[PDB]
Amino acid sequence: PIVQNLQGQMVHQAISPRTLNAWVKVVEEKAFSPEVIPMFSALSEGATPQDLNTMLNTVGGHQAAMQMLKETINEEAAEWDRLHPVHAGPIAPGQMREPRGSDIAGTTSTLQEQIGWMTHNPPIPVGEIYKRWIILGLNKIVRMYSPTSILDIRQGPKEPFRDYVDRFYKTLRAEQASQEVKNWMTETLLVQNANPDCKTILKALGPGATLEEMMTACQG
Amino acid sequence: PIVQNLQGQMVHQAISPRTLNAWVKVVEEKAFSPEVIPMFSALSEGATPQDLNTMLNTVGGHQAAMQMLKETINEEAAEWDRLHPVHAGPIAPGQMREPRGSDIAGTTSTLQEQIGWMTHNPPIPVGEIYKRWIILGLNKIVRMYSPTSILDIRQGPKEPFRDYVDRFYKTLRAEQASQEVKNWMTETLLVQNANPDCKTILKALGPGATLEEMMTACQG
Amino acid sequence: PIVQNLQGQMVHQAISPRTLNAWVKVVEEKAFSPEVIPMFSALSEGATPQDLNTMLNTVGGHQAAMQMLKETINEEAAEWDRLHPVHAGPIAPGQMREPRGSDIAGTTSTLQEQIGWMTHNPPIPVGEIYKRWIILGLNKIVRMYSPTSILDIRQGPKEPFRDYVDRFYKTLRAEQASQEVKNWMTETLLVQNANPDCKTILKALGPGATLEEMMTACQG
Amino acid sequence: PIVQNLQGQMVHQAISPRTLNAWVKVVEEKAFSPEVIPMFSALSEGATPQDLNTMLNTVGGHQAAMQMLKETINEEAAEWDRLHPVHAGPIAPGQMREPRGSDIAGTTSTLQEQIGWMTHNPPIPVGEIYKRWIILGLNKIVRMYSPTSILDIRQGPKEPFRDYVDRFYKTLRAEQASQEVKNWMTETLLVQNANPDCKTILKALGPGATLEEMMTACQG
Amino acid sequence: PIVQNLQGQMVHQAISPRTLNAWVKVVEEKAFSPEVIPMFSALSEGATPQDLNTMLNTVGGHQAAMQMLKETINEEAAEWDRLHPVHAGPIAPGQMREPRGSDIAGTTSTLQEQIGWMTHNPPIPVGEIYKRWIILGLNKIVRMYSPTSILDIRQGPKEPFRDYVDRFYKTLRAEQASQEVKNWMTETLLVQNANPDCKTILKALGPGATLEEMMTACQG
Ligand SMILES: O=P(O)(O)O[C@H]1[C@H](OP(=O)(O)O)[C@@H](OP(=O)(O)O)[C@H](OP(=O)(O)O)[C@@H](OP(=O)(O)O)[C@H]1OP(=O)(O)O
Repeated sequence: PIVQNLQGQMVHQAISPRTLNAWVKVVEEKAFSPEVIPMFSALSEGATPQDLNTMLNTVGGHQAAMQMLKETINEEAAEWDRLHPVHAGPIAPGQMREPRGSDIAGTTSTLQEQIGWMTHNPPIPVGEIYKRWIILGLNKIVRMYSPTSILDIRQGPKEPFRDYVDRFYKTLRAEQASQEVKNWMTETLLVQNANPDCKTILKALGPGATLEEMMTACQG
Repeated sequence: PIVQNLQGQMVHQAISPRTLNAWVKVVEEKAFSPEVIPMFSALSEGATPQDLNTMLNTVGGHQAAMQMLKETINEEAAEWDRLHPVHAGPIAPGQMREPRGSDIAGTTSTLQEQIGWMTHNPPIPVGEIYKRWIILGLNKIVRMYSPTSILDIRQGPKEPFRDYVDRFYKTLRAEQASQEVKNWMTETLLVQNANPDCKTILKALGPGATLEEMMTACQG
Repeated sequence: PIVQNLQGQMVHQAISPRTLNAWVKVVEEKAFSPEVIPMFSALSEGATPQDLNTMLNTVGGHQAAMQMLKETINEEAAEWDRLHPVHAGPIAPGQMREPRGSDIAGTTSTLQEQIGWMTHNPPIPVGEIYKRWIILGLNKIVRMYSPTSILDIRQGPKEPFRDYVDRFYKTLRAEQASQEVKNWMTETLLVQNANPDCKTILKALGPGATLEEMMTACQG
Repeated sequence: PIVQNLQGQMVHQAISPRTLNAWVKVVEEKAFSPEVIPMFSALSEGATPQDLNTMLNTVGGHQAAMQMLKETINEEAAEWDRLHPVHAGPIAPGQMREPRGSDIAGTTSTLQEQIGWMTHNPPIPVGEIYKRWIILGLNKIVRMYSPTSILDIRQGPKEPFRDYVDRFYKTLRAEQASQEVKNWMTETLLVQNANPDCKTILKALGPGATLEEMMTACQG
Repeated sequence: PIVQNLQGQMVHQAISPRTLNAWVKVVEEKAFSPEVIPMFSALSEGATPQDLNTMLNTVGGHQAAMQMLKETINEEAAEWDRLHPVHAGPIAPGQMREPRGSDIAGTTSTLQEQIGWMTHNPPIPVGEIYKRWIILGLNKIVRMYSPTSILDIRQGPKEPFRDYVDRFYKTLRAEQASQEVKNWMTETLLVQNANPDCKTILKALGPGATLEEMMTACQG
């Protein structure tokens, strides 16, 4: 990827085989859990769009998600084209023209054009826009592979509350909603879907008590 | 992460995938035990807060611990905001203001801000403050993860004292207290809760005896 | 670890994850035995006391030996303080006084003090003294961890002498004693604790000889 | 003890019979409580070692503790001799040496020598050192006569908590541990060995509050 | 305490043995009566903080009261330190730094320093502040030691009015509340909790009857 040289300037480089192999194996091995979203951003920082496409195309199977993300990328490119008018006219060398809906995805842009965009002043974070589009695609993939919603989790009659709250938060991180709704649901559902002793302890503690005191007092 | 270059200035470096994989596997597989706390400082030396956040959020399972750590990070950010008042006025030329509560967590600051802060003169160890906050969170989560205290541990009559003193030290190191309190515990409770035969042998030997003669006294 | 640049100065560096991972794995899978003593000395060359204590604290399990070595380190630090002249008062500019008992253990002294001491003129081998203290602690630990003594081993009627002498030397190597008594005992009872047929064969060979002849005759 | 006189001169006061009678009666009434430590320091403040030794000799009964404190006073005299340079022979005019352990014990030093030491510039508070030795002796004696420890205090189901905490604080005051350890034990042991009803009341209230809030809720 | 000295500054004098004997006997006789509040002030007229500490440490029994008074002293000292300006930097002669929590408690300040504070210009009433703090502590401890509320006192048919009014007023003198609600209670409950005959007599007389008038009316 784009790696800074030893006490020098930024230079282009290819993706190391180890990183892409680790990415593809960790993607294919277990599942499309939400934890792939951070790890992806831990392996595709400062990378040109064509290398993103190369890393994307190496997935074994799960082509329905690939079609989903391709369609979302196409529609986002169309939205970008319609919102931002095309700047026509002569274009000076070194600072190329505005990228189009196909140039951002890198399907028509070449390596030299991407390097020029990266080194262009003012900076062009087209790779970052493609990365955030991939992030949205991964979010909707997690939505596709979500086993169930949050509105049906109920703690077992004798199940310890530790696993209950752990799986509740595991499902919560995969939910797609606003932050305020997430705060409201984590304040309400936790006390409304607990065992009688734990919920009586909760109501004795009253509102405004964080989960720390809740699950240190409900112990036993 | 952040590593100084040989015969050159410090330069930003991408995160090694092997380090992240080793961290996540060692966190997920063994336990939430104290020995992982030093290992963290081995794998987090000289890193931006974004690197620490990425390392933290890549763990699978145990999301209650992650929520607790996030809440403690938020409260420590509030503490930093209250101890250090928000300085208004224009930004000094080439001297960005001190990071805010949301800036140390990295949720509202771009990587360039931390890159500038690390190399700024005088240096700003905001990443070290975030690392210490994470260390405090790890300490409290490993405290709550300990299922048993040290005041109720008892030795069975039908097993050697080896594993009993082993688990006594496990519980002793899993609790956070003053060094003098730990010395008092390891001076009193190591002999006040042993098997009766070993207790009488050690009473005959008298106080002020090292652990080696204690274990070699009543072998078998 | 801190390393010297070729024809240059001495620059501090972090411990590579490979070394720590290998050390913890070999500690886990190769429960304390004499051959682990050299291994540590092969993985601690040019390492600061902070690195030594970090790799020491990463161990999992068998914390009784860890407390024993911590106590021996404390008592050796006290001996160093009481023997080596402790200087106080004014300190010459550009120089710092020798590390104290708490400084050699690394509990109080900061990493910068260790870096300055290592690069000082003349250099201070505080790290090597701490390493040799750890070596003595490991020696007494492996002495403690001896499954049995050395004068009680015998040879079964259906047991070939090969694994007999193998376990004999394995137990003998775990003995902390002078070399002369080791040679004296390895020349007399090694036959007295064997099977009668090869015993009488060796006795007919003559009192004392090179062990290659004594094993070739005992073959079959 | 020597008492300063207003608008006059520093004059030694003969030991009045009132103080001796009060001390002997307060010794004979209980003879075993931490209260001897303050009261003694109120009855012998600013007194020469001769007066301290006379008051020690006047009290009778329980000669085992008296012999123990006398032999420890002898060992303190020996350590005082050995820690400080033993002065001998002629002394410089207008100056006097630090009295030895035998001299400070009140056996080989007459009253006029004590008065001269007190009136010297700088003053020599040998009486204060002897008083501190006596205080340490009383502390270790009441340690030797403590009938019960602090980890075995169990409150009966019908036993009121007021007398329980009273005797608990009695034993804690009888304890000569560190101040921080005393704070830790007052924070933990008071609730670790409490009745289940008040234990649950305190758990609902929230650990970390004043003991007055504990007692106001543990009533009944 | 501090005795008046002519043609010179006042010099502190030790507490007389008879005064402390009277103090301890009046403590041991009742230990919870409100009449100890004046008796304490009559003995501590201008007493140094060291005398107050010694006389507070000479009371035997009910160590919970000592713990509560010590903790209230600590919190009041912290409040005094935080509210009163913290003197820092160059402390010129003629004044002194603010006594801290331990300094105002006399455990980290020599007696000569306290004497100089008492005779300072302007004088520092450290002893008076400690006296009022321990007076508040005594008030709250005697509130604790009062086991009966004021709304349940009733004059029984076989109970004479004299005993009823005497115990009512004696408990009122140990009650801590507003003066207006005190007046309301002493004008309502005294006629609401009497025998019916002189209840009707007092109702016929009307509110505003003195103790002598009501006691003569209820005679018979
Ligand atoms: O990090 P180091 O201890 O210096 O070892 C590195 C590391 O290999 P390992 O992670 O297996 O130790 C490199 O891999 P990356 O960290 O860059 O992913 C590898 O680079 P290659 O993957 O390109 O082989 C490099 O080898 P080289 O110096 O030949 O580039 C090798 O150094 P050593 O070969 O000296 O152990």
